Amino acid sequence: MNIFEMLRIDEGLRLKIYKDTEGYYTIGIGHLLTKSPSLNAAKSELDKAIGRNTNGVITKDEAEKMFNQDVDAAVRGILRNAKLKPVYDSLDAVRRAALINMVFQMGETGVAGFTNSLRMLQQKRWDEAAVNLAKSRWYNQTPNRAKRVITTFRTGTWDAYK
Ligand SMILES: [Cl-]
Ligand SMILES: [Cl-]
Repeated sequence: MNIFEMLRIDEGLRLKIYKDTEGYYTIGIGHLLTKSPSLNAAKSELDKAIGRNTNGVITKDEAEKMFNQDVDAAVRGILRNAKLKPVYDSLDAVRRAALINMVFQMGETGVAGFTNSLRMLQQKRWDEAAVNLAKSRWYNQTPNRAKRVITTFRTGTWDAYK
């Protein structure tokens, strides 16, 4: 299992614009297009992302390609963030993937906001962190996924995704 697979499981794959769980326009593999209510705006950002007139629909290859950039961007965002970097550096390979997932779903900023959990992860207090991470809107709104990510930090294994 790896980061790609993991996220592919949490996000799914859709080749037509759709609304995510927060109601925002997305496409592909969790690729957010815009927070705006406007479908045109969405279609517009999509074309600009893809580099052609898509009329709201893309191919598998195109999705995958965006997915790859988005993963890369997430890592890169982590490495550039003063609060994240150190946590990430302290972690083993599996758990890193867990931090990437959260950043891909919520943004670097959102994540950097879980101060207390981060500290805990840095200290390798698995159970404690898992409990703190659950007291969050994130967990309340997308509980199944949050559960998968949290178990992963808790156990250091891929069991939640097997
Ligand atoms: Cl883009
Ligand atoms: Cl969920």
